[PDB]
Amino acid sequence: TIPTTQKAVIFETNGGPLEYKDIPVPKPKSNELLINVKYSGVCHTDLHAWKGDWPLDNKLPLVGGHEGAGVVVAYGENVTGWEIGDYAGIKWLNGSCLNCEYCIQGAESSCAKADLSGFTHDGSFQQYATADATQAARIPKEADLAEVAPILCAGITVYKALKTADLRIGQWVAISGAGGGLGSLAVQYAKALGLRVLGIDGGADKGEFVKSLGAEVFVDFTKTKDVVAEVQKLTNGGPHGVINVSVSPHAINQSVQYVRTLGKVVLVGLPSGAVVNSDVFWHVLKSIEIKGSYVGNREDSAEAIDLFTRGLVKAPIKIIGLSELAKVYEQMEAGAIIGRYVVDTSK
Amino acid sequence: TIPTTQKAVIFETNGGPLEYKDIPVPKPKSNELLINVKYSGVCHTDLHAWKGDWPLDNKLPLVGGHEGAGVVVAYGENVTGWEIGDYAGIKWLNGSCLNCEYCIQGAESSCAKADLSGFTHDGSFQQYATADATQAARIPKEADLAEVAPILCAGITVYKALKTADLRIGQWVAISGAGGGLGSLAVQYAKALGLRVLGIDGGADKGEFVKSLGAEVFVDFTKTKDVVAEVQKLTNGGPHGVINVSVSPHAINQSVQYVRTLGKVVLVGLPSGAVVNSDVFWHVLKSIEIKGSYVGNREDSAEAIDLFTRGLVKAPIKIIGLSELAKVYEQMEAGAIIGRYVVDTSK
Ligand SMILES: [Zn+2]
Ligand SMILES: [Zn+2]
Ligand SMILES: [Zn+2]
Ligand SMILES: [Zn+2]
Repeated sequence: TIPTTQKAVIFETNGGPLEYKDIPVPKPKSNELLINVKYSGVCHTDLHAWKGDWPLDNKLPLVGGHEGAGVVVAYGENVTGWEIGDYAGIKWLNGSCLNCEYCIQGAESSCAKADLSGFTHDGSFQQYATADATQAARIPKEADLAEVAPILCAGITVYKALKTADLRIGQWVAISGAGGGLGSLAVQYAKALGLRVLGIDGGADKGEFVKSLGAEVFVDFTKTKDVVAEVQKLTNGGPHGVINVSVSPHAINQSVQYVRTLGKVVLVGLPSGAVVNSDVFWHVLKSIEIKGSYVGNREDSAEAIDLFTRGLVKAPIKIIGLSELAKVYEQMEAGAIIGRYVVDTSK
Repeated sequence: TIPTTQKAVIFETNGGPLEYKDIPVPKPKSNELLINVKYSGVCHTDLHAWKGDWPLDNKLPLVGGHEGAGVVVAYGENVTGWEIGDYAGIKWLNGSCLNCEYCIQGAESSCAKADLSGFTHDGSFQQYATADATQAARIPKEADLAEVAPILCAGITVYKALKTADLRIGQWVAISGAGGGLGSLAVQYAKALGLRVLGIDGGADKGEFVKSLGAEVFVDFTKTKDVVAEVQKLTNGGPHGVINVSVSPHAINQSVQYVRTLGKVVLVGLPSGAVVNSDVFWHVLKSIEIKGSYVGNREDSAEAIDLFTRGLVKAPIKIIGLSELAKVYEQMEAGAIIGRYVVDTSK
């Protein structure tokens, strides 16, 4: 039973009004699922999609959203491997060509023809959204759709970042911003990979939280004068890897200094105007690697989701109504960091 | 301008008559290219498909062939990244499911639902053949379609085998069966990878040939009493890798004995009843690795074809007509001391 009209939050111009209104229910193309999106996560990527900040061309008008968890209600005639009622996730990468220099290496998100949910393609901020059946995330029936929604972006992203760090079991990883939502996920995934976790954040409250997630050590930058030296001493020479969850330029540039000889510094996320600086003498002498980590591919997606469904990662959410989504945008625009919001599309 | 009827060599039963006749032109599914096959290589795999020798279930009736080079004349509604007039190669792996553990890790040829050209799916021994667009090889416009056709099987295969050997530049690779068609290609690819090549085959004619391709050493098993000892002596302890292009059981078992400490013994091809025997004491003491090397993935394919297009590997061909293809089968069915055939589909 598929309606012809649905609620959605849509804008017709970049920076324009975020209108909660009725729009038609899309009909899936031959390769696409039609998903009844039950819940959708939100993050700053949606802010920048709406603002048009990025040098990537977005669609107009546009339904935003790239963290949708829902139920397959239909699919095109050429879709295979899917059954009506299956749980599906609509992610940042909606689709790619599957046969280019980047797709054949498992870097589908780098495809020149990538379709991006909530950027080039109407995303998860509606009740019914289309998504290519090959790229859509398989969600087990045992998974809470609301709880899994943020894993589709933050969870896969930090998991992929840790794989990019390419660390051995028992090695040290420093997580910058370890007490935030993204960083807290990163701590848990790092524990699942057998890593010793050093968390960096501000405040004893964040410190206690990070410790409760399995971090071996916490460095409070509101109390530690020389974070670089402290991180180097606590790991007996520096962490073998670092995940720069915090996009503060100060924290990133410190990560280049405290990483161990032969270590991996991983950059995550899409900040504006952030520049990492590295002294070439020390970069060479220590054979450091500064690696960008973008979005997980289908293999990464399945692994990260599986760790979540096994209960090894927890991402507490605050459920609000889709009709209220505009407020979140405003908040993201007006700074003021806030917890993890999940919109219910029936409200 | 696409006909509805075409010429093809087709059989209705395993070992049945190989009929050159008219059959319908296929219609591409939504995921497929329709390729006007200009040329097709031929090899013993087609013999085994026709005979039904392999314990893999083949389709009946069947157009054979898995080494096709042609021009895209159409494509299904979901195909992107391809344009009419592009040169395309039809290979052993025609298509895969895209949603199993093997497809998502880049091992599509292990897909349980793999479609195999000229085995489960009508292949390149026709004028118009369909191929899944995700698996089709892009052939540069600078490449001669007839000459590139055998690279699509033999070339990619031996290149993948050398990658499987995982050798360092300057190391020794022994190529067992170096004077045949497959082995001669392996010699050339090994030289392009900067390896020192020791060729093993039978007869001074093959020895001259192997030397002319740049092999540093040739061992003639018709005139060498102790092949193992000779190969070890000539490489000062054994080759770092060996490619068993010959599917001789005795030669494979010799390669286990003469390979260097820490060396890689690579198995290639799909023989019947060939069993490698390895003494466990020596396998452990020398930490040898016996590795199977199957079909190249799309990265291997692009690299092998590029080396051909740059002129670094040559596979001389004899061009005959598709109408004559039955004779080749007969020769392959009988003993055969014959070159590399490429059928022209217009004759
Ligand atoms: Zn997000
Ligand atoms: Zn692509
Ligand atoms: Zn072949
Ligand atoms: Zn598969």
